[PDB]
Amino acid sequence: GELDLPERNLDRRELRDLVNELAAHPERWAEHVMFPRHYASLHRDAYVDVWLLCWRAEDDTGWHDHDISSGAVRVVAGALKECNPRIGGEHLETVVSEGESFSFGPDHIHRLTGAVHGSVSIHAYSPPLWRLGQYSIDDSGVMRRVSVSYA
Amino acid sequence: GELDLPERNLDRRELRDLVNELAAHPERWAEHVMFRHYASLHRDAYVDVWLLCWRAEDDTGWHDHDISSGAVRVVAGALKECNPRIGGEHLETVVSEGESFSFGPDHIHRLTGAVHGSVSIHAYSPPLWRLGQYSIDDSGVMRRVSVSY
Ligand SMILES: [Fe+3]
Ligand SMILES: [Fe+3]
Ligand SMILES: [Mg+2]
Repeated sequence: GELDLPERNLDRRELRDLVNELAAHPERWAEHVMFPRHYASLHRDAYVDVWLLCWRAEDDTGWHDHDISSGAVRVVAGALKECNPRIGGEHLETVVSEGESFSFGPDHIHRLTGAVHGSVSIHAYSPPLWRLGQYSIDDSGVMRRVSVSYA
Repeated sequence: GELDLPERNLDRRELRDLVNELAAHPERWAEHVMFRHYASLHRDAYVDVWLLCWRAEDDTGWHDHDISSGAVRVVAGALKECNPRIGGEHLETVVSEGESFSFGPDHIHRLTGAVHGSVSIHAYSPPLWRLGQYSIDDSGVMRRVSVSY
């Protein structure tokens, strides 16, 4: 079935424990490994959403926030680049490789890209990722944020 | 006070029309000028309309309006509207008395540098239930705090 999680929101630390423990339980996700993006929902209810992501080298989230959702990421196989925006334009880039995880609160703005072909990652959000902010730049250079429904 | 409007969220052109219409009807807002101090002119399921009196120190900070379109009419004085540019050389526009502007729901801006005693009318649709307020670390990494209002 779906995952058997608490009936409440999880904080950042709890979300990071969740994605790491799921990674140690391939019975919960191996079936859903599928390469195109391709994402597969492992769990979606009123408190938490969990997705399994299978990456191609070209895949790119764009710059986004998660509105009011905290989140965590565990890389199961391969490696991703987590990028954080800086107003100067010299953005911070970190490689996250197999075995590693990180979490963030709801104020986070980031971009995931640069994956090794075939990478696999588990992403959890609490409260659920029902809204995402997608940033874009005009030819002027002026930045905008489009709020998108993900429910 | 109730406003004769379509029973639906309004677009940015409709909101600009609204703020300019209200600016032409001082009988509706003149009583509420007070020196941002703010007075609600009308709030319902579809729109929020505010009168704002500015001091020279007032500053919204950088923010978005989540899913709300908006419009501003400067009734007296002047405001600076600024729009952020990657690179740090932000676009700045002085909006003087008599002038108005509107924007869709993707806008990021900051209002500040008001002549002392400026008066403006602001309308949002859908209502401004949530705002995103941007901040930096001393590292320089930008964050967005979602504020319920
Ligand atoms: Fe994300
Ligand atoms: Fe605003
Ligand atoms: Mg165990």
